[PDB]
Amino acid sequence: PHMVRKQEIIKVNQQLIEAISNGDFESYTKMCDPGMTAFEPEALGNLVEGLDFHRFYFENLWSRNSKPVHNTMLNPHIHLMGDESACIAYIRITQYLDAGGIPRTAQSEETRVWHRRDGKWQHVHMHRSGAPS
Amino acid sequence: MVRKQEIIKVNQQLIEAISNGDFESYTKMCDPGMTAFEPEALGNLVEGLDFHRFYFENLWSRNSKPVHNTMLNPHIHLMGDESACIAYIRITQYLDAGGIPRTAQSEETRVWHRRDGKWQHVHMHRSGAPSV
Amino acid sequence: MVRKQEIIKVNQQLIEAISNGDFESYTKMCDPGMTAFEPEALGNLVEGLDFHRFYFENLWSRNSKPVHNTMLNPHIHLMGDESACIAYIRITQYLDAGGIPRTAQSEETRVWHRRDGKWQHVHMHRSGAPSV
Amino acid sequence: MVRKQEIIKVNQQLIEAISNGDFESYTKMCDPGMTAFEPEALGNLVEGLDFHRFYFENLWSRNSKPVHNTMLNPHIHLMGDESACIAYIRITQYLDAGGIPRTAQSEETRVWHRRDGKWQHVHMHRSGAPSV
Amino acid sequence: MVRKQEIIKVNQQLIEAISNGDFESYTKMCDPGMTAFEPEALGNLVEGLDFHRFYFENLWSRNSKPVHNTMLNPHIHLMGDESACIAYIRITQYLDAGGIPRTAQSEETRVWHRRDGKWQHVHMHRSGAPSV
Amino acid sequence: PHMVRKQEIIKVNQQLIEAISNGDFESYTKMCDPGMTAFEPEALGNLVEGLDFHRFYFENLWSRNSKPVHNTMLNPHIHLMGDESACIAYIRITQYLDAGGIPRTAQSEETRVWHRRDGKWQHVHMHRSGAPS
Amino acid sequence: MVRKQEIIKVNQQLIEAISNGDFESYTKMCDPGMTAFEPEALGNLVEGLDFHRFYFENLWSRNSKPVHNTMLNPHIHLMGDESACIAYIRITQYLDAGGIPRTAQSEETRVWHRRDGKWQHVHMHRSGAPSV
Amino acid sequence: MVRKQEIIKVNQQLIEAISNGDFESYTKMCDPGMTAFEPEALGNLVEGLDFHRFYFENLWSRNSKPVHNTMLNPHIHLMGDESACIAYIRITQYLDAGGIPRTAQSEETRVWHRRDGKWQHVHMHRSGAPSV
Amino acid sequence: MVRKQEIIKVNQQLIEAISNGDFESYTKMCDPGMTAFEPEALGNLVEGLDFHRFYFENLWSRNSKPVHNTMLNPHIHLMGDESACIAYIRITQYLDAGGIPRTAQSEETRVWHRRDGKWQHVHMHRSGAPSV
Amino acid sequence: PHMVRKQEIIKVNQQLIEAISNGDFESYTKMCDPGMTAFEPEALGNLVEGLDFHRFYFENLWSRNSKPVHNTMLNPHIHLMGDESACIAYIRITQYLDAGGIPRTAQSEETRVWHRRDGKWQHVHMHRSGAPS
Amino acid sequence: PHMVRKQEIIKVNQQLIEAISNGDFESYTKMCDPGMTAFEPEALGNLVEGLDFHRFYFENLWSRNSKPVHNTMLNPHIHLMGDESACIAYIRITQYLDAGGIPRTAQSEETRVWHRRDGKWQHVHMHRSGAPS
Amino acid sequence: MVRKQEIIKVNQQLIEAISNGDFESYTKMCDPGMTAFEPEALGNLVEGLDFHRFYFENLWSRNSKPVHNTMLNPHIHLMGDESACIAYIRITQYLDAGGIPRTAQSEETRVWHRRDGKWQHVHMHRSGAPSV
Amino acid sequence: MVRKQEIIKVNQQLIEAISNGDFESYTKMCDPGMTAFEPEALGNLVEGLDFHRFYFENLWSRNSKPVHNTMLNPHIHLMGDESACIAYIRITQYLDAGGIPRTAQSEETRVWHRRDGKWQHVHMHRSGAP
Amino acid sequence: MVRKQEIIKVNQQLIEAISNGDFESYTKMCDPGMTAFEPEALGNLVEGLDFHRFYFENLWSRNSKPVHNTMLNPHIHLMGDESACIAYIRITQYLDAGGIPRTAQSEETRVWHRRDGKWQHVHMHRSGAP
Ligand SMILES: O=C(O)Cc1cn2nc(-c3ccc(Cl)cc3)ccc2n1
Ligand SMILES: O=C(O)Cc1cn2nc(-c3ccc(Cl)cc3)ccc2n1
Ligand SMILES: O=C(O)Cc1cn2nc(-c3ccc(Cl)cc3)ccc2n1
Ligand SMILES: O=C(O)Cc1cn2nc(-c3ccc(Cl)cc3)ccc2n1
Repeated sequence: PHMVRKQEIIKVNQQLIEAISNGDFESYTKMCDPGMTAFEPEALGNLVEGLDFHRFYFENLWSRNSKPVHNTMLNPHIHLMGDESACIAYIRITQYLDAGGIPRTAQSEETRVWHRRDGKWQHVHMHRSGAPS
Repeated sequence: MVRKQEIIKVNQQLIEAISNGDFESYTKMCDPGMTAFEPEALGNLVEGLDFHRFYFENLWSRNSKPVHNTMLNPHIHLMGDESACIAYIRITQYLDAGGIPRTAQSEETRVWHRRDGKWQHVHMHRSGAPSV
Repeated sequence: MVRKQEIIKVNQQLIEAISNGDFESYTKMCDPGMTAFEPEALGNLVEGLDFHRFYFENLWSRNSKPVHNTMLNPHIHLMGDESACIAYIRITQYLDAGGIPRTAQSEETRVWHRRDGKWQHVHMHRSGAPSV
Repeated sequence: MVRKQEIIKVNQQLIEAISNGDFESYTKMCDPGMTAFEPEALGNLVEGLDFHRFYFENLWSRNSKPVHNTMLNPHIHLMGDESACIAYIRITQYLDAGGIPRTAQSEETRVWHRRDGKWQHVHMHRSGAPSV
Repeated sequence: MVRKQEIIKVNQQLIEAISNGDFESYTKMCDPGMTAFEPEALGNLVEGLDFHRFYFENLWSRNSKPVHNTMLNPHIHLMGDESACIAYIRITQYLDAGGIPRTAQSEETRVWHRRDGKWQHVHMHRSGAPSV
Repeated sequence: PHMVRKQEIIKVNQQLIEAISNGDFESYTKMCDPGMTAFEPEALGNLVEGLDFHRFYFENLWSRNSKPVHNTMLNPHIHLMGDESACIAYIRITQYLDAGGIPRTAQSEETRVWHRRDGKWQHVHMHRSGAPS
Repeated sequence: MVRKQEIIKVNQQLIEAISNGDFESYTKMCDPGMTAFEPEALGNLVEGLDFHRFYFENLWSRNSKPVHNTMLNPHIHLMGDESACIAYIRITQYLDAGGIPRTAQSEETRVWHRRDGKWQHVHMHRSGAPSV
Repeated sequence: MVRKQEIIKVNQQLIEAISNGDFESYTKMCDPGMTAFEPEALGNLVEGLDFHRFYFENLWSRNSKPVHNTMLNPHIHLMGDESACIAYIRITQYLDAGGIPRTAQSEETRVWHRRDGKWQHVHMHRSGAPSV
Repeated sequence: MVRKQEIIKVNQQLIEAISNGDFESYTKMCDPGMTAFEPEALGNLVEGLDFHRFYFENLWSRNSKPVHNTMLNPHIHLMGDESACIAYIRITQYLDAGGIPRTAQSEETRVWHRRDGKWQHVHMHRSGAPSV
Repeated sequence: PHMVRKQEIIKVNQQLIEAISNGDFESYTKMCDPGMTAFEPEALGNLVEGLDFHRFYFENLWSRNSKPVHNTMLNPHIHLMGDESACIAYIRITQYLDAGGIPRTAQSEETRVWHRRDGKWQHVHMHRSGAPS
Repeated sequence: PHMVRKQEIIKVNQQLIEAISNGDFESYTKMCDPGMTAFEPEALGNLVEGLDFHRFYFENLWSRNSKPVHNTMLNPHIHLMGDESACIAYIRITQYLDAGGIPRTAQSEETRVWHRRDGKWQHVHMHRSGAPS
Repeated sequence: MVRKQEIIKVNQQLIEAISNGDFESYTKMCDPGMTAFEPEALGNLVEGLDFHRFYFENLWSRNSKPVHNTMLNPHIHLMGDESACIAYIRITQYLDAGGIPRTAQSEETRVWHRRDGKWQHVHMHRSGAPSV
Repeated sequence: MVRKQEIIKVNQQLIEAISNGDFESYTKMCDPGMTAFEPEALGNLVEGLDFHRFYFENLWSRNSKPVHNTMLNPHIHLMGDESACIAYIRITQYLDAGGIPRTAQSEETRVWHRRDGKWQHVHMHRSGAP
Repeated sequence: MVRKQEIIKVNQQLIEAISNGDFESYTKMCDPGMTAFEPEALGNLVEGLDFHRFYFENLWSRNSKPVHNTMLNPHIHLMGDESACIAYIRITQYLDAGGIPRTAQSEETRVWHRRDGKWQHVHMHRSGAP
């Protein structure tokens, strides 16, 4: 019952990335535990509370973005720890266009930890290295 | 949480095993299929036990130099009673080629899974300083 | 300890006044003879609220710019009942000329003294990035 | 303000203990739970005696080097009768490997607590040039 | 080999499909699970049909600029009657933002598999110029 | 019968990499078709005949190397085209020590095409991008 | 050596055809299977008329620019009565976007074949400054 | 065509003489008045074997160094029966001062003329990397 | 001593005269034969009142931008009843062309002589920031 | 006697420079007020106590140096303030030999303030800008 | 009459520079032998035919320019070779205004060889080094 | 004309005299009042024989290293019976400190006058490579 | 001596003429065959007033921006009663393109010769920046 | 004039003394109160022979390496019969640390005064490189 339960983790994580790409902070907040933590390049090597720090990027950038972007989770690896917690790690490739309209690509590595709280998977901790995008 | 104190101590034993170069103690604490993101892996996800064998066999074993690792303000997410996630800034004091004390910072995420009363290391993510 | 929860509260009230440009609340919480080490002072110790008043009086009209400040892991040393000391990493999110968000880090030490049942800011030391 | 002259002297003994490398006198004068912001800690707050014990034990290639430390215009805030806060510019004169005289500047804040009958160092903040 | 002439012509139809931006003609010629190494993929192996859809939809379709692709001295390895491997230097003439003709070189390996009389593109490897 | 026949390709390709690492040009020549072709950084963007061009590196470098090196083929992908030809693609991570003895890592991407000639798999074409190592 | 003066003239008509952008006269004077080494081809040998047709058709923003080409000390090797090889330094005087006069140097080898009653250009090699 | 296989043979014999330092075989295959464009000539056309003799006479004692030269995709233009023209990419593998192998690329055009039933080298043009 | 504060105040009046651009009040406070070392004088000793007039008449008089000057830890040497020497770090807060608050440091020695009944500025030496 | 006093300041200042050039710290201390202050490039923009800070330079550089040096005071200007106070300002040109033994030149600007205490002139404050001695 | 001849070369050379400064190519051609040669910075180290190569500069730069220019011949040295030949060498200082209208100075070194053909002096070869006109 | 070859040869004898360092033969061929423009003269016109003596006596005389000089496409202007002007590109092949063959280009104008019965060098102008 | 202050006087009149751009007053004080070493001449000795008139006619005369010149500690060598040589550091305060005051230093040697009853400037040497 | 060639003669003797490092001959030809502008003085006017004696005593006297100095097109201003001013480009050929010949250019103004029956060097101005 793992191959399908892994597909459950892949689904909820891909929906989270879709919310980030579109700038939908409301769905982002629902899917994230209020006390989620984050390591990311924008945090300058510090561990921050995930939902307060990221609201600045949603409210001033990602809600305003209208440019075409394509995100690819390359060969995701999923660790199941029982039935109420999961860890997913993957290379995130982002395709976009610059100001000049010429195509560019950025890579980052993302770890995201999920916890089933009241039958809903909640994002509890993330670690991103690589490109800030 | 008294449970949080438990995760901190087992993570320090993993780090102390790394500092001493004890690859046997390291392997016991790790799930055989553990995965790793780290600067030495150049942005790839590696199998932690195959990739790290090069560093035990060629770097940390002789311990010809004093090394000190510090966990700064570790944050622990408990997912039930069988799973934990610990994140912290890792400060490493070491001696360079000249024998001068230096400091390096990295950020580490480590995920643990309790199987039959024993915590097993399942995934790690380190960013920051390339060398370790 | 709420005795320590008292120091963080008065310290965060000071930080909020800085972001909004509230010089009146700043002056109430600061002893008139407070001293400061900070990057803007070019390695010198500056006394009283005179050095800081310049930034309040000349950067308050740009409050159109959205900024968000984050305190991180405050550590408090208590020396008796009329004295304390708080240290923390200060994270500031802001927008540059191009409208793109950036982040800045600084380290802040702030010393407090109980005068008339009223905490007064007596000395500060900031290193890192200048206040954006 | 004779108690300020007491702080000036006890602080100079701490600096000379650092200059000479006398770690056991360093430990005498420092509270075991002191915290530190310093350039070597890369913008993090460290636990004082664990982090600093590494520099004392490994900086043996410098004892045969003359250094002179100066505290410039120290400013002392007295908080009651059992706590004191001293801030000063630290100028260090030394010789390099090439034998040529050099000067380095740093800014230091140090907080002291009168414990029992002796003053104890509880927190430090140094910005500027690294002590190593 | 008259067989070698067959591989060259089908590879040019794939390239001509890319030059025109015809994503439907491209997909017909490609195995659904084709893999790709290319500069835009930043050193990763991607699924060619998901990753390339961004380039068809945003770059090569409008054909507002004349483009010319050349296969220079293609070398074909025939592995029986069902498999072929073709390698060649790919020269692309294009117009820059200023409308000036420019030239870019890349090296391409493309592997083909004949299923039911139809050649299907199974794997490609491009190195050299990042943009295409 | 593919999961095991893929393991056949993985074996012969890993033996080829072992021959390159040790500098054994004789086993390298046996496993390579005499007319193999190569795209590699050292060839400066040209397609070269594989066995003549690489003998310079075996005879002057890789036969003389005694330093510890570790090669990892990360998540290899194998395309089977019938029963007499295969294509394998993988990220190649190389761990080594420099002159100073401090650890380093290099990444390259490798495509290698194999052809079963007289029941023996023969290396017919390679394409490497990334680091020259 | 009057046939050398014939080569000098037919070669100058080829250059002026390039200078004026007259591609159809270019095609008249060139053998359909000519090969070329030139800076724009990035060190590759290209098939002559397919590669060059792109520069004629897209360099329309320059016809309203005066240029003067000079062949310096041309050396002509006659190989029988139906083939000739001419080598020369090519100096090009032109005006930039800013209107300031410039000079560019290249070295050109061009091989000619008397086909029927007219000389045909079969191979060229240019090193130095790119024609565009 | 063996008529073309004749040109490549005499051309590769010339290239072998250069690597070994065989000036005698070089002189036999070259017309005494041959001309050359090459990087070592700094953009000038140099006549006869005088310019090249300097490299043979002064770089023959270092033949201890191992070098391997590779020709790539020669293209031959025939103009009648007494004239030909061959172009190819020349790849040179060598060792630098540190003993590490390097590779260099150049592009070479060589023109041949049949004098007395004997192919004579009449003109060459090399661009790219200077002969190592 | 009150003589020190008298020197401190007359020196502050001079600096305020400079900040506002009041050359008439500046001249009143300066001996007609005052001398000056300063960055603007390029290492030469100038007559202070002739050299500084150019700065009052073309820069400082028209300045309507807010400026704040700080005199850090002034040290005063009293020589008798009619002579004083004051030395201090001079911190100047200002707004740049972009309206951003900036800080500049200079070190100033100023020598004063009470002739008759009024303190007169006789010599200055400034190192550090080029002011203007 | 205003010209007598200036010739006296000129002489006492020349004696101070002589003691510095030879490295005679004992004569240096005699001529300096115990509380003299100094602005100098070596002090990194801070005002130091002249006799404590300079002891390091006498004890480790100037006293042991026997290399040829020539110092040139250029256009000294003297302000007399009453009868017990003087200040002298001048450009100091220093000729010296570097490690290679080649002559070099350095310029500094020096202000020195003197105070007649008892029957002796005492150096009370100095300001040097330019090249670090 | 060796001094007469040098005054004659000095004058005929001054007429050549006048024609160049004004952009009068018709007077330029009259004074120059049809086969004159030139070494100049604009020729990129090659020997050109002076009258064909320079026509581009008269027709597109010098003839239309009316900016203030002042040319200064410095210490001209004249070698007389017989009665029909002369060579003059001199430093040429050129004062001009740039795009911003600020005066600038350029130096070049000029050798010019003259040949008395018929009753007229003809300019047969020039060599200029230094600043590209 | 044979007068051209006469000038060509006397000029080649001068250059060979320079290469070998024979100042006595150099002086024989030069008019005592010869003038020179050259890179070594830093844009000044010098007396050729006094200025060049320093190079013969300290560099060129002691040279035992192989050098080859090439006179490319010399152009000779004949002025009557006793005057000539020769212009040419001068290519110098030499070995550097490392023993590596190198090439330098300069452009030379040399003016010759047949006084009595011997050609005399009266003026030279060299641009390009600083020789030495 | 009275002669030395006379030299300082005529030299400041020359400098004032340069600052104001008065070429007519410049020509009166300078010998027609005066020579000059100066940065603008690129290391050459230039003879006469033509080289300097280019700067008067295209910059210095039309300049309305305020300039202040300072002659620092002039040294005067008197060679009899008909010739003198004055050397001094010249500090020039000016406004740049942005209108901000700037300072430049040069070193000037100027040689004067009393022909008839008028001092005439015969040679100058300036080092520093154009 | 005979006077101008006399000035060229004594000036070359001064230059030869500098090249050879003969400070004694240098002192004889120079007025004890001579002044100098030169790159080594960092833009200052230096008075007397002490500044130059540092270079004689530590370099120029002990120099055995061959040096050749060239005075290019000297211009001489005669100011009566007791004073002269000579200006010229000075080209110096020398050997560097590696022993390779090199060339440096400077511009020199030198003022001479005939006191009694001896020409004395009273002021010099050199621009270029130290
Ligand atoms: O942290 C401190 O206690 C010193 C301090 C306060 N500030 N406040 C500002 C600031 C205040 C108000 C506005 Cl609107 C904009 C900027 C800048 C620097 C600074 N240093
Ligand atoms: O805290 C300070 O006041 C700064 C500081 C810098 N340093 N630098 C040294 C030092 C550095 C390199 C060598 Cl080779 C020898 C000595 C010693 C003390 C010190 N303190
Ligand atoms: O083959 C040659 O002789 C070199 C060469 C360089 N160029 N450069 C130009 C050119 C470049 C930029 C602009 Cl904006 C205008 C004109 C034209 C011809 C040419 N030939
Ligand atoms: O390719 C050509 O026809 C011209 C040419 C020949 N050479 N030969 C050498 C060379 C010959 C012999 C030895 Cl041992 C070492 C080096 C170098 C440059 C070059 N250009």
